[PDB]
Amino acid sequence: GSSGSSGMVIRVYIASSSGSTAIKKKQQDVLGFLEANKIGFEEKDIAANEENRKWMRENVPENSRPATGYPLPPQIFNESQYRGDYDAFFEARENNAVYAFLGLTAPPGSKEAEVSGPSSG
Repeated sequence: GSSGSSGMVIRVYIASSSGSTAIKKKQQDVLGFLEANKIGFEEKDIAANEENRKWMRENVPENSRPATGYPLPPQIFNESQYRGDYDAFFEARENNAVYAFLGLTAPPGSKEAEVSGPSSG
């Protein structure tokens, strides 16, 4: 086990074929971000592809699972493991620790690397 190539793929399970604008937005909020941040993520649709949704559902942690009706998108997933939803995404964002919440790396000089200030989760 050893190599020198970029990895850690960020797979997100969205529902392209969704209806609730909020969702669409949220999803687009998680995607747009990874896009604006030029992050190496993957767009996984749950609407069409069931396995993705199902599998994902079987992956999603209970502590993360809602009351009932499977976890709603967006849904961030590290390759296969689960990270969090738009909620966990935003939170990790405000805390400028998204990359960490995605198991990614932060750039040297950014606020993610700087991390210097009082009152911090």
